[PDB]
Amino acid sequence: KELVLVLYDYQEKSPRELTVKKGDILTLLNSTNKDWWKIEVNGRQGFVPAAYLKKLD
Repeated sequence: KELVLVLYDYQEKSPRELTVKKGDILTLLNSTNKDWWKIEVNGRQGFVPAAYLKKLD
């Protein structure tokens, strides 16, 4: 799976969003929307704004 780094803490604001912490490593599920990426971590799947994320590497 493609690894993604979380740059900054993100707090979920809607039911399909994931709360993530700076430094977390997530798996990328879908990046076809440039603004909101679907990611997976700890058996959960959801969305985080792409501005908080960087593909490794």
